[PDB]
Amino acid sequence: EMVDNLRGKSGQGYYVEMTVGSPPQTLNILVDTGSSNFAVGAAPHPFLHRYYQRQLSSTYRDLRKGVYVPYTQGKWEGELGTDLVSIPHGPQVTVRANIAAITESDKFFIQGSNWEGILGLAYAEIARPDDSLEPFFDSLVKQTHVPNLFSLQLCGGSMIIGGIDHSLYTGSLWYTPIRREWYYEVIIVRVEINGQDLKMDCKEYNYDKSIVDSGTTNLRLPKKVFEAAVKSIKAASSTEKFPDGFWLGEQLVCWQAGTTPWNIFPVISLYLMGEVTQQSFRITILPQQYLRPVEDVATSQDDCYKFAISQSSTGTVMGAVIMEGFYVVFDRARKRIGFAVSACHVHDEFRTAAVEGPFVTLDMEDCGYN
Ligand SMILES: CCNc1cc(C(=O)N[C@@H](Cc2ccccc2)[C@H](O)CN[C@@H](C)C(=O)NC2CCCCC2)cc(N2CCCC2=O)c1
Repeated sequence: EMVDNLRGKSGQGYYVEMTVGSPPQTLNILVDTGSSNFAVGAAPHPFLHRYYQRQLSSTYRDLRKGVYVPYTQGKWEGELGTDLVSIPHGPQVTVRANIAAITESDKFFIQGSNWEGILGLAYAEIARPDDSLEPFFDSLVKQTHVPNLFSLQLCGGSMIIGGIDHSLYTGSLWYTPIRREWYYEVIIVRVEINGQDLKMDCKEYNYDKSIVDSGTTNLRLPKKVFEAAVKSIKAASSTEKFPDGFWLGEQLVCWQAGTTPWNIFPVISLYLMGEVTQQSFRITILPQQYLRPVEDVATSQDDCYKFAISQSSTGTVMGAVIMEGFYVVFDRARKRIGFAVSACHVHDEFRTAAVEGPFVTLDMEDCGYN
């Protein structure tokens, strides 16, 4: 009953239905493994179809403390409190959780996105104002008998809370360690573009951290890695030449409907640290993932795309574009993240997204930046 409980797209996020308060107020909440605050619109906003009304909830408790949260994209401020929370298409439980009532915001809410709030699924270490503000998932686990694990199949999609749904993936689940419990931090040991190694000291891939982040759209790479990757992707696709603006995400690329030349763009393989010394596995993604479709009836004689790999000065972010088509298990209990090919893997008649291993490195270097 938890299958297909997500709606949305990489560009504007994936969201799950929740209720807050007593009597229950229904809100759509973006699922974000890249933050740790649970927050809902709690005042009128041009892009909000609805919002949390604390005055109507008899179970609302004000903590008399304000909070401010900046993201890569957008920021908000609100008032902290607690209230009862349920998930209609998740486990049938009711938890009292911390909730930030958003009363001011800038470039956070998205026009026509259909969500009114955000569920930060990462660890307390990155919650605001500080790590004493217990995150929702921790409250869920402490107060119910729900196992300390969840999985995401982003396609719509599914969030399976408390376990793994085997009908959502094929083949093997490969696990990479959670290096530190704050973000879901992982380690990338190798990057290939069409099978060709970028030939970088592997610490560069994780400067200064690498995270798995359902709340970010793009694959975001450290500048040095980004430049190397774009150079290689340009070379692989050189049968066609695009404006610099495209590679910077400042411009769409369009082809006549149905003629997108997928085959001129390379596959990208990210090798993740395994659970055993010097072993790794790889996930391979196709251009169908990193060229993000931009829907617009005005342009619809064409199919148009944005380049969904971009630069970062705060480390690698494996965003929704990377997670799409994979079944990703956030196994908090065992401090590891699992990857498998999803029931909604994309692929065409020549190539397929994949998760495969084991691979061995002869290099003993630790790829962690710190
Ligand atoms: C889905 C919307 N698209 C979209 C969203 C973000 C973004 O900032 N998402 C946040 C959630 C969100 C979701 C929807 C709307 C706003 C924010 C995540 O929480 C980001 N996670 C890490 C990187 C972070 O900054 N965490 C903070 C650390 C400090 C304490 C609080 C958590 C970034 C891009 N970007 C920016 C450049 C390339 C890209 O894809 C596109």
